[PDB]
Amino acid sequence: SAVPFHGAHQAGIATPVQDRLHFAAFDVTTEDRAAFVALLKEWTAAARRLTAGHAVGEGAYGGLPEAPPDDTGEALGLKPSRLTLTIGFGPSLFTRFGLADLRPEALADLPKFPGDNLDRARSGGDLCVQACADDPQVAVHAIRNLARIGFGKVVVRWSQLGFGKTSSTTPDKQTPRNLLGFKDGTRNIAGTEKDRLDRFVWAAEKDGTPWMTGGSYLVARRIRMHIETWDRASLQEQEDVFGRDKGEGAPVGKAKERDEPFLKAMKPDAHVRLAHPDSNGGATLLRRGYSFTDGTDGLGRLDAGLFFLAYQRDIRTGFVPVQRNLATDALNEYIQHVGSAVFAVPPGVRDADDWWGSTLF
Amino acid sequence: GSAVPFHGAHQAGIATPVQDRLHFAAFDVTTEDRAAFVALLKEWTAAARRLTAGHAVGEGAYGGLPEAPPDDTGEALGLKPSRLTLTIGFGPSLFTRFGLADLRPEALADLPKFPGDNLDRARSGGDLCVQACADDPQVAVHAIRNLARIGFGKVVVRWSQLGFGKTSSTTPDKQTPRNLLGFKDGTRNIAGTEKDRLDRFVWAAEKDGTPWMTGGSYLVARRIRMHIETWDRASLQEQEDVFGRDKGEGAPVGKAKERDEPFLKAMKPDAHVRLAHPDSNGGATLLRRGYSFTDGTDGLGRLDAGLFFLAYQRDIRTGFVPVQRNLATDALNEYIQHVGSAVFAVPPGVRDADDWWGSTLF
Ligand code: HEM
Ligand code: HEM
Repeated sequence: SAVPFHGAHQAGIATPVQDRLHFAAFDVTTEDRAAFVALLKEWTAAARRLTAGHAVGEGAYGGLPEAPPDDTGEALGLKPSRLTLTIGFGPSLFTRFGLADLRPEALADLPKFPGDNLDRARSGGDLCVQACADDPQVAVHAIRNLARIGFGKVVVRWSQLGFGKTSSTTPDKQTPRNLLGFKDGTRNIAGTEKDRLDRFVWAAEKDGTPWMTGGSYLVARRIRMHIETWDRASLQEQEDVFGRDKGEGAPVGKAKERDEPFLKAMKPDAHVRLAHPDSNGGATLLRRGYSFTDGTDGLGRLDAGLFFLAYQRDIRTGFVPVQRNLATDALNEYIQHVGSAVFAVPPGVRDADDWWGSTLF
Repeated sequence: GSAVPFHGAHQAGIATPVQDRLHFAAFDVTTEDRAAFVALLKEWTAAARRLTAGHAVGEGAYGGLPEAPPDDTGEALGLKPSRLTLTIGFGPSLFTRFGLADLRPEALADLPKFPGDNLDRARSGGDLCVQACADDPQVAVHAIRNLARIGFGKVVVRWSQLGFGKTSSTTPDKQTPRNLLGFKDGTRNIAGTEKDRLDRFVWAAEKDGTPWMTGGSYLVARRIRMHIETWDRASLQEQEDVFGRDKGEGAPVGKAKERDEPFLKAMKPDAHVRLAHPDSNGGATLLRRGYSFTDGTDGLGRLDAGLFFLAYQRDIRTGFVPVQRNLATDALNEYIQHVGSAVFAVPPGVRDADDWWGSTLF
């Protein structure tokens, strides 16, 4: 029902995946370091209440009738719904407040990749809040109120709602399906593998940027799916594209979805074969992404796809090589990357006196 | 997780309890072949029967011929029905085709212009529509997708709207939801158990002049943007004055409980509840069934939010049009703008497994 906000790490990374996502990048409008630190503290105070299901500040009502409510109200009477709020700091943030020399090496800018069609308006950002919850309105309310609290000091650059499973109907003993119709998540790092998070996800002190020990690095890609094209392809084309069958999700020739894959049995350009760590010198990702359907465009097509999110200990040893190994992926015929951003995710709020980003400021 | 029954005198999705998610879709028809269209109509009903029960359309999502695309796009596999309802309606522009002109109901009136109106003609109008409501958005999407797929070449999607969470209620025994302005929305609506009020204000009758519309209803849909920036810098008193109810409990001004009957003369002359209330409109009553939406940023540093407003009524001329006309002086106007519109006739329900959608019109 509620995920502990405080911790060595921020919640929302290795904690159970919630049903809905509301992702927002902000740009910073102030040049004042003090102003900004002030805001980070206020934001942390508000996260504490939100994640515990209380209104922000003095509340949503019952105040001076001649002042606007501290909290906008639309969450009154809902449960915290496993709300987690994770903040990240984008590369452009380190050009302000004189932090240029504190940018971590691992927060590397992404190359341009074959096929990229990055929309600048839906790319980048000085910082980000990932808001995950089982109730979409709880998620929206958090983002809405944080934007409200930071107004005049930050603005929302771009926004993405996503959804995964519906927990009030689907078993946790069950893998969700992406909008292409294949199980998605079968081979991933799971929050239970302290060993794999420590090795593959968390930033380590001896990695090079001490303020980031306990943090992680986030890569975000808005990936539109060409659905009407995909739906016209034969069942065998689709299975051929991934290296797994559609119904059970098993690696070709195997019979259970969770049978270890035999990579030589898959077509050389199969998605699973190209993404697999054995084809990538061990590179392994924690994927934590959501499907989106934003509507339909001016030509009658479903504007839908996968808001892809990956956490890793180092962007250079995680996303960049795997993404690069996808240059010839058969999936490329059916997807286009149209947004992208990277963020360093600072370590957690240790206690009630800690604040977001304290290790950096 | 239950399934909602698909057959009945009336289509589901109207008086049915309001499900969490919405995916609305307006279609324009791209065939002139009446037989082409009726065959579409019979194929859609058949899919809809499978979809509302939790099954795949046609031969299923996998296991068919390898060389052939699956009948069902597959992303609902292993998911429950989720109380999915599929509701279809016919826009006024449809009767220009197939020689249907004389069958247009009088009650499917075009809406006049309203002050403040600012209607994007792209996200407006429509030959027909499918309203898909479900508690799982994947389920809702999968239905519209597979429906559009089956109709490729006979209909195309003109526009759609996703509703990420409800702001209506047809079940006054469960908690009322709040809209994006923070107030409860749905308190004094029509409930699915008030059979008397449903006949009086929602279902079309044989005597109403168009017989094939018997047992159906008429749908108005308005896309209404909210100036949340403006609203969020208004005082609590200003906000509460605009509606006439308080924000926390939702009670009429001066009363104590959300469901106490509003005493309209204590409300400001231009308070929303006072103007919308049927006693101020000669008894005009609506069935509200709308959803909240947010469609990213606005590119000006703020969230783009609003309400996708849907109302079912026995006759548009005595439902939405008079109540909306009275809202011309509504204090809420300062914070909203209407930016899409469309009306549909929703026909009777599919009586049994040999019936089909529109069978009474064709
Ligand atoms: C629309 C875009 C994508 C779709 C539909 C998709 C789908 C899938 C599917 C069905 C699987 C097999 C089941 C599983 O998740 O383990 C998979 C695995 C995987 N994908 Fe993707 N993927 C997409 C994009 C990406 C991107 C952009 C990357 C990396 C930059 C990526 C990396 C991986 C990895 C590492 C695996 C695990 C393979 C293994 O170790 O067995 N995917 N993906
Ligand atoms: C963003 C747009 C709107 C918002 C936020 C809004 C909000 C509200 C609220 C808070 C209530 C009070 C509780 C309830 O009975 O549900 C209400 C009632 C009502 N509203 Fe609206 N409304 C909007 C637009 C409209 C429109 C366009 C119409 C009709 C054209 C309308 C008609 C009504 C009616 C008939 C009632 C019931 C009055 C009664 O019998 O007490 N509203 N609305």
